[PDB]
Amino acid sequence: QQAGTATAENHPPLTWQECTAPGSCTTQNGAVVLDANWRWVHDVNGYTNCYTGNTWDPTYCPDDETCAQNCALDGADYEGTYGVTSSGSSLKLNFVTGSNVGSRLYLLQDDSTYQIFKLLNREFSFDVDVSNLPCGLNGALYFVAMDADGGVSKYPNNKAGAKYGTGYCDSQCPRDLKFIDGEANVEGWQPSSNNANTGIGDHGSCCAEMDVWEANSISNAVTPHPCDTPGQTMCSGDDCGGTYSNDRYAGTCDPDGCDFNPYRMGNTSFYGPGKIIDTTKPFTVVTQFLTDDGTDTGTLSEIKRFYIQNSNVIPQPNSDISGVTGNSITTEFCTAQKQAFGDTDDFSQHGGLAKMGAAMQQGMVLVMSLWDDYAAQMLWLDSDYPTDADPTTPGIARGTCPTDSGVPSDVESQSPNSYVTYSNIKFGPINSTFTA
Ligand SMILES: *[C@@H]1O[C@H](CO)[C@@H](O[C@@H]2O[C@H](CO)[C@@H](O[C@@H]3O[C@H](CO)[C@@H](O)[C@H](O[C@H]4O[C@H](CO)[C@@H](O)[C@H](O)[C@@H]4O)[C@@H]3O)[C@H](O)[C@H]2NC(C)=O)[C@H](O)[C@H]1NC(C)=O
Ligand SMILES: OC[C@H]1O[C@@H](O[C@H]2[C@H](O)[C@@H](O)[C@H](O[C@H]3[C@H](O)[C@@H](O)[C@H](O[C@H]4[C@H](O)[C@@H](O)[C@H](O)O[C@@H]4CO)O[C@@H]3CO)O[C@@H]2CO)[C@H](O)[C@@H](O)[C@@H]1O
Ligand SMILES: OC[C@H]1O[C@@H](O[C@H]2[C@H](O)[C@@H](O)[C@H](O)O[C@@H]2CO)[C@H](O)[C@@H](O)[C@@H]1O
Ligand SMILES: *[C@@H]1O[C@H](CO)[C@@H](O)[C@H](O)[C@H]1NC(C)=O
Repeated sequence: QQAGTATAENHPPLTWQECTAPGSCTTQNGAVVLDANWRWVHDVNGYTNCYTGNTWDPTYCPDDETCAQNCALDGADYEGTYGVTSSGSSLKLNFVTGSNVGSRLYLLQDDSTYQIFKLLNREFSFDVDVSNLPCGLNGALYFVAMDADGGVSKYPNNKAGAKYGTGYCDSQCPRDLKFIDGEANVEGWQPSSNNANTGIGDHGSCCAEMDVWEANSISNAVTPHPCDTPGQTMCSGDDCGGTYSNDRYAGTCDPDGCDFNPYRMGNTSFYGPGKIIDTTKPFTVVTQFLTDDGTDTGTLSEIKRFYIQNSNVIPQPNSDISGVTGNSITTEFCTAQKQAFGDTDDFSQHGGLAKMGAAMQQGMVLVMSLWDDYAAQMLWLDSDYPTDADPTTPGIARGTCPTDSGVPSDVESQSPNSYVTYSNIKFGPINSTFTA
């Protein structure tokens, strides 16, 4: 894709902190950029549509390569069009703004380069307000093994780059992306039946994904997802697997992950409105990526979680599922959880924590997003899922929401002023971001 010129692009600023020891942090002057898929795709010369609703123009985009040459990703009016604002260390993502639904943003090191985090033997903390996230919405904060430059050095027909939010990948090998690896996704494009703005193409973009935070006011989950190749790679067709393919398990990434949602793990009183972590008020989320030998070059061995609210430091609750022990993600926990829930162990098939850790070693990009779910209504996060199962069977119940909740047309109509706000990001050695 070309770099658009119809609407100017300016990246909202966002500060964050690097800590060297508890109480000893310094400020980084970051910025964020909107993902390419949200942008108008304009023909470079006449400023007309290359993509309208969910179909491509056949003159500008007769094939994938020609389309990338003829078409540009426009700049973004962050607040007015996308409902994205920032102030200091805080980033607020609104749900519905006009016809736009949510957003996906990446943290930048500079105007052409995503910030790379090396998570092994490190800790990441942030504050969040999920109080205005009802059933069916997901405010996600997570890491993916994207290329720092958004693909530009590998793919000459990507002239837009990280400056315009190119290069996304995740463990679903997403096929909804309009541009992957310097090519449009027009050959094989199939418009969505249920989303006026989207479709699925032949190309998908795979990479490992560390889902630090997927949450609303009802439930949250923390979930690593390994891939056979840790970093960004193209897939084609149904061999992509993931949520956009016929068989989610047909590809090279684990679409399910090894998840810890305290409600799903048998403690319904821990997280939610008025609960031990009270989602009606902001709180801090700390996540630690421990290695087997406690050094930077060890193998990822354990992912730990603490919350802080009203200055009280509260560890993740223990699993209360028979057969599944502890409050952290480890190989033993993941093996046991899949067995207890009767879920396929795709996590192990794609290399588990060893492959997750290999991705971490390559470096990962911070993503902040707000979305609703045109495949499964977020029921996997906050309801009983699958919806035909007995909700008393271990693994089925994930939150309080009814199984008819989360339909996009319902939540977009009923909760347009919902939002998520992320703030006070801190990153450093273990124990450096909070009072351990
Ligand atoms: C859902 O998860 C939450 C969070 O883990 C869990 O709440 C915890 O419950 C335990 C047990 O009631 C609490 O621990 C007790 O807390 C009191 C007050 O701080 C202490 O006095 C107790 O100390 C005695 O027992 C300890 C062993 O447990 C001994 O080591 C100690 O020497 C004392 O004899 C004990 O620590 C804990 O504080 C809460 N945590 C929070 C944040 O509320 C809850 O029980 C889970 N729910 C279900 C249904 O499983
Ligand atoms: O097409 C130009 C048009 O764009 C409008 O914005 C649309 C995009 O067109 C559309 O591709 C985008 O689709 C979203 C989808 O709604 C989300 O459900 C999905 O969410 C992701 C999430 O971001 C990740 O964090 C999570 O891990 O996975 C889920 C599921 O994939 O993301 C896709 C994009 O990849 O939706 C946009 C918003 O409505 C603009 O509104 C308009 O101005 C433009 O003209
Ligand atoms: O595809 C929806 C959703 O699935 C999540 O994995 C589920 C899985 O689909 C289900 O079979 C299993 O029982 O539970 C896991 C964990 O909820 C995956 O983690 C999500 O990313 C994906 O969005
Ligand atoms: C972090 O602090 C915890 C709690 O005091 C302690 O158990 C742990 O050893 C600390 N980790 C390191 C690497 O110092």
